[PDB]
Amino acid sequence: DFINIDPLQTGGKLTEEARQALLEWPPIHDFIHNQLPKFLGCDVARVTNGAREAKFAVMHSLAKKDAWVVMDENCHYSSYVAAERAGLNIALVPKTDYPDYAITPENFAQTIEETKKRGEVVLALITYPDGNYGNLPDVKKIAKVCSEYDVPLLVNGAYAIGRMPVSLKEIGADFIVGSGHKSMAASGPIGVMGMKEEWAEIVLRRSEKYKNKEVELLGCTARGATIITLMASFPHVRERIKRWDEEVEKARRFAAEMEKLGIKQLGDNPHNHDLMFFHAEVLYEISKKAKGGRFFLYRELKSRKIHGIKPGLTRYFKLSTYGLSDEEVDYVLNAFKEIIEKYS
Amino acid sequence: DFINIDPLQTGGKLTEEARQALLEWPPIHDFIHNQLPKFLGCDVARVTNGAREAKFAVMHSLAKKDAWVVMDENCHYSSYVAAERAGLNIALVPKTDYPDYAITPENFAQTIEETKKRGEVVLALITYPDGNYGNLPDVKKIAKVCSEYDVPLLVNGAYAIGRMPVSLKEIGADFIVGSGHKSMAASGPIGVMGMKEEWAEIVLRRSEKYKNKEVELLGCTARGATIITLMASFPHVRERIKRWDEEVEKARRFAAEMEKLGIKQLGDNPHNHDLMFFHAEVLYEISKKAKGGRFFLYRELKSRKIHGIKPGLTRYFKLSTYGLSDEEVDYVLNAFKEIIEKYS
Ligand SMILES: *Cc1c(COP(=O)(O)O)cnc(C)c1O
Ligand SMILES: *Cc1c(COP(=O)(O)O)cnc(C)c1O
Repeated sequence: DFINIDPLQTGGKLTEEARQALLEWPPIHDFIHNQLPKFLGCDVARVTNGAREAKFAVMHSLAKKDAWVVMDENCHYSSYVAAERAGLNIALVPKTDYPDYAITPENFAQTIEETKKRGEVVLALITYPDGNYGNLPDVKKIAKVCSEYDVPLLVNGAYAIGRMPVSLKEIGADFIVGSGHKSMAASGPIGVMGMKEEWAEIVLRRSEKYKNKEVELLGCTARGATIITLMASFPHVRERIKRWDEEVEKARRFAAEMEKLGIKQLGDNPHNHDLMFFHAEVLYEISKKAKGGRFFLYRELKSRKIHGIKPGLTRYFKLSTYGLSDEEVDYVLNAFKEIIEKYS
Repeated sequence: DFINIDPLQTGGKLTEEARQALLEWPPIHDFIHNQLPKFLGCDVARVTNGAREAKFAVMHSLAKKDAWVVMDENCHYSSYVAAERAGLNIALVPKTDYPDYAITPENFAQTIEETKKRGEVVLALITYPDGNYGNLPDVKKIAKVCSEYDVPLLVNGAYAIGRMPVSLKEIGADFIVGSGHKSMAASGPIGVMGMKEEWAEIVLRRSEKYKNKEVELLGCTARGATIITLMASFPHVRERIKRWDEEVEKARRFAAEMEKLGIKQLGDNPHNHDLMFFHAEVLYEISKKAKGGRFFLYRELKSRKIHGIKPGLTRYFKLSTYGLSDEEVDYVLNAFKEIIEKYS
């Protein structure tokens, strides 16, 4: 019974219904042709083999010899690699400096403008929120920026869909991506892609031969424990997003608590996400004398029914407060206090 | 307790060890960096999000403005769609005519020659065996053809790896693909890709930024119930391939049995694969008077603990004899005999 705090898993905590559902192993059509689009607040929605898989879909789908794409400096690495695999020139829109590391809609506007000078920017993309500091840029404004520049906007909602309530039509962006195995409590490699219909005959184009298969996805009907789980949990996730406010509240408390404890949280302040990135000079000093040194932390927690931090990290690290019940939160806060006093 | 005969599943029958393995949910490095390459008899091997996923990998990875690719007329539809998604011109090498529908290394040679006249054939591909009739072309010879033409050969072993023993180095082709969820007793969307090392810095190229991630796969470490199952069953599959001879024997018997029964098996004769495609004019006639008509078959079998044939098909259909124990085979043969006499 390990209290998990790893970001990559608090949101992908597999549902009971989906757990059982995997044992015995459908409205698939109903799902992706009704439920799903409604949930992402958008016209067309499809299920892909993961977010990065969808992110590439549209990139490959709109790329152009010597074209460009603008993505925030906090872009997940798959957003960047999948740009490369599309052969796109990539321009990063710079982040604020410590402790903000924020993606301002203004820098975006410039980046987008500076780039265009260099060529055609076939696409724009913001990681909302970035998996780094848990920062939630101002898409509503950014999406405005992109629209008054005629450069499609893809939102990497990998860390928002399945957690916080979101709607493509709300935001005003053109595309939207989600990851079922980290935010939607699903399993295996699976993802969700949403778009304005206008971009269907573009991305969702069919083969010449097999008029029924969609080329950009390889005519995949992706049946497998993947969707199975995703669907099974979906009802849960539907209701889940309602408590977002308590989740941000909680993560906020745990945050300032750490504050008093001598370790700081950078980025959004107040923060707006269970995923927070901390600076703990103290734990770094200790690590210089501490038992295992660089690993004294992992050691200390792995011995307190706690795990979720890349073992070896003491100075900087990130963590989620998502599933964590107030008591589990407190327990974790206390856990820190202890390890602090322990070493001098 | 349904005796399954569907091709898409006899080989993907999930293993016990892998079944349990999914419950509780590693030498991953050991697997893909030792076991796997050894098993496919090749230098480099990687695990992808499915065969079609790998098939595209190399296609995208070697494509070229206005380039070409030659694939057998029996090519699975994903081999064709994934060619389209790479933007490749596609040239099909014609199959023999009823009842052979065979891919002769000679037509290949011509197709490859005829095409080159039209441009550069960056790649060649044979489905070994095709998922249509279960035909096993003469790759050893075809692979020779391609080599004396300097056109890389990708083998779509979707239906051979995990069933029959195979070795890239044996065949002499450049690439090799397999599907874990239909031949390797795995789950979800997963696949295996194998190649001569010379094609690594090509396909397995890393991003500029993330020097550790491989661009052609999106730096995916594809951890998930996918690999988990695949690995868990692998030991089993390793030994499985040894009985191939009894499998072809069995499927051969069941075949000629159907022969006496008035329904014929086209393609390889003797056939060389548990997957066989049959012609049953008789069942077609019956369907014209029979109870449910076009569905009288599905009806008749769904009522005899048997399923695995696209309901509606009576005139033509395909089936696997893979998992089926002699008695299950016999039972199925008898089942047919019965439904035959039943209707006049
Ligand atoms: C994990 C992650 C992804 C990739 O998710 P997949 O479904 O495995 O491709 C993309 N973006 C962010 C911000 C992530 O954290
Ligand atoms: C099913 C099949 C494929 C596709 O397998 P995936 O792993 O789902 O992409 C490819 N080739 C053949 C011959 C098949 O039968």
